[PDB]
Amino acid sequence: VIGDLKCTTVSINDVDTGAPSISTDTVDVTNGLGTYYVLDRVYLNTTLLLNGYYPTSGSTYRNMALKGTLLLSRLWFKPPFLSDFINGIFAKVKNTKVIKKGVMYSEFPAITIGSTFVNTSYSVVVQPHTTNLDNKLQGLLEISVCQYTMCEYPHTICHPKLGNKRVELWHWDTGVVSCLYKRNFTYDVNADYLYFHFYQEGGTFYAYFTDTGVVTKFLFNVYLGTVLSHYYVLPLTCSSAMTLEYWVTPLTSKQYLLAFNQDGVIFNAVDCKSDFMSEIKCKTHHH
Ligand SMILES: *[C@@H]1O[C@H](CO)[C@@H](O[C@@H]2O[C@H](CO)[C@@H](O)[C@H](O)[C@H]2NC(C)=O)[C@H](O)[C@H]1NC(C)=O
Ligand SMILES: *[C@@H]1O[C@H](CO)[C@@H](O)[C@H](O)[C@H]1NC(C)=O
Repeated sequence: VIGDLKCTTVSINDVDTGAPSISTDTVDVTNGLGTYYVLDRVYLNTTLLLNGYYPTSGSTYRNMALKGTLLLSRLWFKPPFLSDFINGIFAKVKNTKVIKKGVMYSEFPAITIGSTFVNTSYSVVVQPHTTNLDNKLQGLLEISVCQYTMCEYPHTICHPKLGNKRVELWHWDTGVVSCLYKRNFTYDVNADYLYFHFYQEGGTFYAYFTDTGVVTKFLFNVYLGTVLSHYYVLPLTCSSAMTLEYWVTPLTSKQYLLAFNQDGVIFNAVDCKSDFMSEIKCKTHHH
């Protein structure tokens, strides 16, 4: 279970469907993938050695995405799906596109990051929303940090047009919920992949995002005064069959070599300590 409130009793079983699959491709940071722009700092036509919360080049991704229709397993809401959140995570999220009657729909999983997922604690929720306005799909990423009464089996649903056997049910709060942060961010419904950095430092949670390149940009930060310990990528239920991807690899404090072009755009990155060839590159001066 995620939270400790039973929100549903309909079509819940104890079926084992397998563990999260591992990508055949490892973490590759060469083009800037896995890095983010430095907050309030513009570097132009230069190379920079700096410390941040980065993935490790050569390491693996796990596909944490879960998709069902009606039947949901209790095991989907336990480890290894419910996972540890230490320093942070880097995410490569597939924007699954589905076309029905001339309308393209955008679908990908929501994620929650918290400790106990009980309303005596704050939980981070990053959830997509879509609507069709004048035959053109609009997309929003809703990010909130609230004392949610999270459900035991939290899940989202697809756009109503694609068909649903279940209702959206990931928390249950009929009163006023205390939130430290909440707002909507736009996302490109036509993007192939969305990239995220989520990390914590000195009691402060940070979020970075992009869907227009491979280098993420600062969205927001919030002071919690506590340490987050777990993350969970929520199942998405839909009557339409589709394949979802939410690739996750951990972040740790690492020294990277970043290359910025004349416009201040990151075009190259080296994970200095990932192997000896990278160590050579970083030892050869550059800041
Ligand atoms: C972000 O945008 C979404 C979608 O417009 C907002 O969610 C709606 O909130 C209203 C008022 O509470 C409800 O009547 C709708 O049912 C909600 N729609 C959906 C799809 O959830 C949300 O309030 C916005 N968040 C913030 C922080 O402004
Ligand atoms: C960029 O920096 C390099 C040194 O690494 C220098 O040769 C070049 O003149 C600079 N270009 C611009 C447009 O400032």
